[PDB]
Amino acid sequence: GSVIATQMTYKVYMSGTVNGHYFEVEGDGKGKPYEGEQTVKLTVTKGGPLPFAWDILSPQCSIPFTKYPEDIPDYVKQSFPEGFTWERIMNFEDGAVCTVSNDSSIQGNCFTYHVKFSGLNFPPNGPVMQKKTQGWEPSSERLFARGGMLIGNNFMALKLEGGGHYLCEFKTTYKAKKPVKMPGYHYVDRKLDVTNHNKDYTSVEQCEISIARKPVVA
Amino acid sequence: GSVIATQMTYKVYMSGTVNGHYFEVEGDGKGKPYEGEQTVKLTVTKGGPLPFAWDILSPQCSIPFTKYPEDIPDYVKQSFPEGFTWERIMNFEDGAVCTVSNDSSIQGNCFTYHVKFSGLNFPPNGPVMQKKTQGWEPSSERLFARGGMLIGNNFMALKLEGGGHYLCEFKTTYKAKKPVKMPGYHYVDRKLDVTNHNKDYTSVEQCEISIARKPVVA
Amino acid sequence: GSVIATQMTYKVYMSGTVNGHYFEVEGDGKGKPYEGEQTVKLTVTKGGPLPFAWDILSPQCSIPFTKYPEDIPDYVKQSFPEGFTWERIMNFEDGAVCTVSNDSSIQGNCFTYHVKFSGLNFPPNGPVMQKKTQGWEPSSERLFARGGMLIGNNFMALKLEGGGHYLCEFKTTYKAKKPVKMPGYHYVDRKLDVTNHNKDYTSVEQCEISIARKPVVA
Amino acid sequence: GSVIATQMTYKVYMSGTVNGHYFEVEGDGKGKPYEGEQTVKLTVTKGGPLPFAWDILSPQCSIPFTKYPEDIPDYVKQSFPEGFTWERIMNFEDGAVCTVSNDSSIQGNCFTYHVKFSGLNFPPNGPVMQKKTQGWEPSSERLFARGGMLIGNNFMALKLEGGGHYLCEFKTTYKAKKPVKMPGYHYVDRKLDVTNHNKDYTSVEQCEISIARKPVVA
Ligand SMILES: [Cl-]
Ligand SMILES: [Cl-]
Ligand SMILES: [Cl-]
Ligand SMILES: [Cl-]
Ligand SMILES: [Cl-]
Ligand SMILES: [Cl-]
Ligand SMILES: [Cl-]
Ligand SMILES: [Cl-]
Repeated sequence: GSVIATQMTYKVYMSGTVNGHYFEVEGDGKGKPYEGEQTVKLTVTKGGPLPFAWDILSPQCSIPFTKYPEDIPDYVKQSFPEGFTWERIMNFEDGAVCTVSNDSSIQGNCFTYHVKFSGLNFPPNGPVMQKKTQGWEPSSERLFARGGMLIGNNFMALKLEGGGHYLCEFKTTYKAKKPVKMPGYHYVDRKLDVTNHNKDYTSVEQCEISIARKPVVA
Repeated sequence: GSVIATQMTYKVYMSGTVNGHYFEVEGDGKGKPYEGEQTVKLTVTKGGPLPFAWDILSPQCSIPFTKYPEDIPDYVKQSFPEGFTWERIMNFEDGAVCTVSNDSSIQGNCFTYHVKFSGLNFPPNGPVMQKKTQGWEPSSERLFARGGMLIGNNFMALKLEGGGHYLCEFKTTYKAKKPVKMPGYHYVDRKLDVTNHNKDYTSVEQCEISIARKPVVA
Repeated sequence: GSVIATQMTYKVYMSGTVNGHYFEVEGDGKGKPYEGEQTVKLTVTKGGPLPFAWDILSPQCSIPFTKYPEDIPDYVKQSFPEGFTWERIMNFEDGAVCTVSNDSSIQGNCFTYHVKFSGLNFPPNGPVMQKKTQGWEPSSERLFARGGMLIGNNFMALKLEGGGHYLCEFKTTYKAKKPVKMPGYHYVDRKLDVTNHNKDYTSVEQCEISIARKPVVA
Repeated sequence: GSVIATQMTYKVYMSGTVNGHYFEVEGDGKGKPYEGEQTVKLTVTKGGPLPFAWDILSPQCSIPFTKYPEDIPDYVKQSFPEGFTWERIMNFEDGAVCTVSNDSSIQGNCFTYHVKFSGLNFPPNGPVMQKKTQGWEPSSERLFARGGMLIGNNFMALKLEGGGHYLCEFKTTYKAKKPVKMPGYHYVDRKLDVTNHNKDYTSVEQCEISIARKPVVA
C-alpha cells in the first residue's frame, strides 16, 4: 500500500533465443497498478528485425499492474519491496515450446524486469516464423496457491490471418521473495493489445488491462 | 427455440472402466436449459461400490442446459433435434488419464445421454483411489470454433481433504450432427455440486449451473 | 516355467469406441512364449466395417509372448497363473488420444485377453479416419520397475501412404496380480506385421516378434 | 570423410538459467567421431556452485561423435563444414521443463558448441534442486527424418539416491545448415558417465559412447 505508488513506471530488459536466433529487447512502461492498467514501449536492441512473430514476446513484456479486489489478497504486490520472480512454460499446439524466466525488482517509483526467453521448435512454415499471427484473444488465467507459490494456468490463443486460431497453453509460477498472505482459487482476465509498431516490429507499443476476480459462478 | 422446452428432463446411461474396474451408472435429471440450471440423480447399477472417487464421474453425467446470451450462438441447442456428441480428454497432474465419449439425443421433452468412460493410471495411493477428493472448484471453459466443431478447454481442480488441490486439465470437443451457426471466442462458467449421496456413493445427487459469456475484459 | 507351455494359444475379446463409434473384435492366436513369436487372427464381430485405420487396434490384440533372457526376470510370465493386467495411453501427434485396458488370464494351454479400447479426437481428415496408415515401424519399449509395477514407454510410428510418419507415444503400465521378482532397466524390441486381411479389414492376421534385452550400450 | 578427422577436439560454451539462476560453463573435449567415443571436461565459470544437480546439464555438453554404420547416412557429419544446430525439449515427470538450443561449427580439427540452456519449474524439494540424482541410465534415441530435419525422441531416466528413477522425456530436432542425404528410421544408443568431478561439481569430467543402429527386430 505504501511500497507501490498509484502511478508507477517500469523498465524491461529481455534477451533470449527463438529457434536459435538470439535477440535483445528494452522497454519503458507505466501505468496504474491498482487500476490494472498499463502500457509499455519495446525496442529490439539486438537481433532485429526478428524473423518471427512479435506476438510470442508481447506477454513477456508485468504482474504488479493487476487490479485485485480487497477480498482477494494480492500475491505479487505483497512480495514487495522484496519483489518476486516468475517461471513460464508455453506449449503451442503445433509442437513449439517456450520457457521464460523473470525477475521483478523495485526501486522507488520504478519496477525493473529482467527477462530470459527461450523458444524453439517453431515450424519454419508455421504462423510464428511466417508472421501470420494477429494478436492474442483476451484471456482468463486460473490461479491457486501451492507451496507458498501462486500458479497460473491460461488457455491463450493467437488470432490467425484470414480467420482461425493458433493455440498455446500458458503455465506461470509466481514466486514471491518473501512469505506473503496466500490467495484463494481465483482468476485474472486480460486483454493485451499491440497499439502501435513499425514496419518490422523493431519498435512496438503495447496496452494491457488485467483484472482479478472470484469465480463468476460460485 | 421450439425443439427445446423451457423445462426438460434427461436420462443418463454410462458404462466404463477405471483402472480396469468395469461399472455402470444410470441417471434421471431435469432442469431449465435456457436458465443453465439442472439437477440429476445417479445410481451405480453395476460394479458398485466403486473403489474410486465419484468426483471423476460427476462431470460426465449435459451441455444443452447452459444459459447462452442472445448475442452468442448456442452451438449445442442448435444441433437439435439432430443432436450431437462430445469427446473428452482428462489429464490429471499425477499421470492419470481419462477419455470420455458421449452421444446426446432428444425425444420430446427428454434428452438421452449415452456415455462411455475410460480412465486408467490412477495411482493406487492417489486421491482418486483413496477417495480423498471433495468436489470440484467452480470452473471456466474456454470455447472456440474449429472445423465446424466447438472445442472447450478447462483448468479443473478437485478440492483435497485437508486443503490443497488435485489438478486436471479438460479438453472437450463438441460435434453437432448437423451444420449450425458457429459461435465466437467465449466462455462457460460452471459450478457442479454434489448435493446428496449415500455412504458409498452408489447413489448421488448433483447440482449444476452453467452460464456462457463473452470475455470479461475485451 | 511349468505354468506356461512352450506352445500356447490365446483368445482376444475386445470392445470399444473410436470417435464415438462402438465396435467389437474377437481373435484366435498362438505362438511360442519363450521364443517371443506369435500370430493371431482377428474378426470384427460388431461395428464393422470400421471407419478407421486398423493399425490403431493391432497393438491391442499379448505380453506373455516375449523372449526374455535368463538374466532378466520376466515380469509378465511370473505373474501367472494369477495373471495380470495392463493400462495404456496412446498420444498421437495430431491430438488424438486412446486409453486401453487389458486383463490377461490363463486356463491350461490358453491365454484369455479381455480388452477395452477408448479412442477419440481423431481428426476427420487425418491418417486414421482416412485409412492412410501402412503399419507400424518396428519399435523399442523402455521398461523399468516402480511400485511393484512394470512401466513401458515407446516411441511408435505409423508409416504413411506416400512416405512420412504419423507419430504416437505409448505408455503401458503392467500390473501383476501377485508379487513377482522385479526386473531392472531394460528394453523390448518388437516388429508387428499385418500378414493378411480382407478388403475392409473386417478380417485380419497379425505377426509379432518381441524380444527383451539389456541396454545395447551399458 | 575429409572434413572430419578420426581424432577431433571440441570446445563448449554454455550459458543459461535454472529456476532463474544464471550460470556459465566452459568445456574442452576430444574423441574419435567415427568410433562414437568422446570425453570432455567442464568448468562452471559463472554462477557456481550451481544449486542444482549437474546431471541435467551433462547431456547438453556433441552429436558429431556418433558411430554410424555405412548403410545408415550420418546426418550430422554430412552437414559439415557448414555445421548444424539442434533444439531440445526436456520434460521431467515432476513438471520441470527445459528448452536447449545448440549451434555446432567446425574450424580445422576443432568443433565449437555454443549452448543456451533454459530450465525452470524444478520443485524446490525435488531430486534436482536437492541434488539427489546419480547419473543417467543408458539411453536409446528413436530417430527419423522430417522436413529435411532429423528428429530424435528419447525416454531418459535419472538414477535416484537410494534406488528408483526420475524420468525425463527428450525430444531433439537436428537442423543441418545445408541439404544432406536423409537417413531412415533408426536408433542411437548411448551411455553417458560422469567419470570425475570435485566436491561441488564446479569441475566435471564426462565420458560418452554413442552408436547408431537399425531396429534390433526388423
Ligand atoms: Cl500455500
Ligand atoms: Cl480469495
Ligand atoms: Cl468453424
Ligand atoms: Cl460470440
Ligand atoms: Cl518395484
Ligand atoms: Cl535386469
Ligand atoms: Cl525429409
Ligand atoms: Cl537407414
